[PDB]
Amino acid sequence: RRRRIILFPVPFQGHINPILQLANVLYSKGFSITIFHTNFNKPKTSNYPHFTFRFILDNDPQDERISNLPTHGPLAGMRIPIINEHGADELRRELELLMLASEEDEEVSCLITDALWYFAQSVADSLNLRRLVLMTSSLFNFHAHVSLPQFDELGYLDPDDKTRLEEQASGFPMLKVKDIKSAYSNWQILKEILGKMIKQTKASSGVIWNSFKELEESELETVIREIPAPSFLIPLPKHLTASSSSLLDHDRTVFQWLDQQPPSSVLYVSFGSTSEVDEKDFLEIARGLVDSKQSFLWVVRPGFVKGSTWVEPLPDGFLGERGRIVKWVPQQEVLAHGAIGAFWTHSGWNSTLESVCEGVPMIFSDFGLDQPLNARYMSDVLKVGVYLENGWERGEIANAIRRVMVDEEGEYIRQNARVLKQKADVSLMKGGSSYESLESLVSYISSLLE
Ligand SMILES: C=C1C[C@@]23CC[C@H]4[C@@](C)(CCC[C@@]4(C)C(=O)O[C@@H]4O[C@H](CO)[C@@H](O)[C@H](O)[C@H]4O)[C@@H]2CC[C@]1(O[C@@H]1O[C@H](CO)[C@@H](O)[C@H](O)[C@H]1O)C3
Ligand SMILES: O=c1ccn([C@@H]2O[C@H](COP(=O)(O)OP(=O)(O)O)[C@@H](O)[C@H]2O)c(=O)[nH]1
Repeated sequence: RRRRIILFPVPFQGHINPILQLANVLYSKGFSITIFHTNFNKPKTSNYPHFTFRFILDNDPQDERISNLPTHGPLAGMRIPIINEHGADELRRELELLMLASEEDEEVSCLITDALWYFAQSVADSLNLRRLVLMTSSLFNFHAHVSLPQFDELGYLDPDDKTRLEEQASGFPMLKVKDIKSAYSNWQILKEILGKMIKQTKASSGVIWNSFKELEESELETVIREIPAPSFLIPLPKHLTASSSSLLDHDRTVFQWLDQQPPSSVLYVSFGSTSEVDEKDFLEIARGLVDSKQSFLWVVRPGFVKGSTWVEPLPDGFLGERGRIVKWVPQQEVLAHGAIGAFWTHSGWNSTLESVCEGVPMIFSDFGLDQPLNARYMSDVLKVGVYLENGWERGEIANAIRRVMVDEEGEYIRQNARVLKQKADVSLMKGGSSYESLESLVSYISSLLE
């Protein structure tokens, strides 16, 4: 292969997944692939015999700054600003080492990083290496991020202010103030990071968005205005599932059980790869699921319940005939199964986009960051689900599950989800927005060294 691309993901499930999907898409277009990855949260490299992995940044002896960080929960993500602040030298060494060891007939076309590795732009510039960015969150979120200075001066980022929570955001009517407070809160660390992420995204040679035009058409002018480099909208879950990059073992016994269910009769429930709840809320969710009277498959990741290894507070047999709890599944493959009628999601972008691409309507909860914005956009703009925007109460949970899955009143939501899937499929056909994005990305990358 004449042209190599180096990809560098952020080492969490929701960032590794789209990077490795992208890597596969690019591999199928004729590029050779090297993945730079931390030892921390590494995927199974034996699932990717066609990729070269190079492990960087936390090899032994480990950096004192990284070493003692926990491997789960809130503070595991501190690896991100820490690597941004201290990783440049190593990244440069690793890139050079690879460029120096390459064959005569092989060139490195570009580096593709997660947008959150904003430090990588200066490193790539210092080597005369083009950097492209993969955004793993939505165009709508980007629009909100660039609007932060307006939100700041309007008073929305003061958490002591608890007025106007249910009002539309001034100059940004698609959101309510409470959505902005949940997304950004007071967090200075987030403000700093988003600021740098945005600045170095604008300075990059191109931006790949895990999305499609017909999903976020209202947000496209903002991106074209804010980012001078080309943007490419490719909905990665339509090209392939992220099964190979799973960091946990799959419970595939779920498929035998799904095969015993009537069509569209199962609620799939999963709150993603990093979320956690109090014991009280875990129990309220379980009761809502039971009260709904619908069959459900609930992925509860070990560590999801604060206080318990897995699901010890749950009484033995509490889920009845109708419910099953597992640790981890191949989520997109589950969402593609005929038994699934709805998806109760935490509104992480990969999960939301996967559900959209499989035509599965949603119930939304959120745990902050981009999640409330994704929930709001999907529930109010696209209208492909119901947003549980006021906590966990069994009655509310039960009503929402029933509305999406069974009520005649929710038929429009189910239909909206079916049609949105079809638009995703059409976008991949010749002349479609996604097809043209991918063709242009390949031509653009191939032109970078010329
Ligand atoms: C560099 C490129 C990336 C690029 C990717 C598609 C993308 C967009 C047009 C930006 C907006 C979103 C989106 C998704 C878009 O609306 O896509 C359009 O969606 C329509 C359906 O709604 C389709 O009918 C159109 O055909 C489609 O363009 C973007 C910028 C400029 C662009 O040019 C290309 O540069 C290439 C060289 O790298 C060159 O080979 C092509 O001739 C040239 O078109 C194209
Ligand atoms: O049982 C599960 C639960 C989640 N996922 C995958 O984990 C990723 C979660 O990413 P998301 O952006 O939805 O949320 P995060 O985990 O980053 O909060 C998605 O690709 C899911 O398909 C999975 O494979 N199996």
